[PDB]
Amino acid sequence: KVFERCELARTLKRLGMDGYRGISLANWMCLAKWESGYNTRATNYNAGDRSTDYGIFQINSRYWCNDGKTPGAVNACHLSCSALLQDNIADAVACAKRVVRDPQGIRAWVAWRNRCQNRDVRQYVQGCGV
Ligand SMILES: [Cl-]
Ligand SMILES: [Cl-]
Ligand SMILES: [Cl-]
Repeated sequence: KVFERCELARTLKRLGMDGYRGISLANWMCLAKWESGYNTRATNYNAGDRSTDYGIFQINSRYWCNDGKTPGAVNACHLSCSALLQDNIADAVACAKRVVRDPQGIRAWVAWRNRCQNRDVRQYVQGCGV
């Protein structure tokens, strides 16, 4: 599914993302916007390294989920990458929380550094009741 902005914001808040390991909801919104356009079914193959990015946060198969087809990969979220292509984003959120338990935190996603870091991101949550 493709979430509407405010629907997603409330969805993430219910799932405990607001301020998780220091990360405001608006930072998670900005991440989702630029990774996927709020689209849970998005996949992107990285021909360079044979990995794939899955779902609303575009979580990578090399480290985070298992797709069977990525050489040398591990699965720190202990999920099938399929779980990151559900309309229900609970598993994706659990996996995003796992990512940011690692030292880089949200810096793990380059798109965040590019499109969100050091920016005014207040617009993402404006009006949403969150
Ligand atoms: Cl911030
Ligand atoms: Cl699974
Ligand atoms: Cl679903």
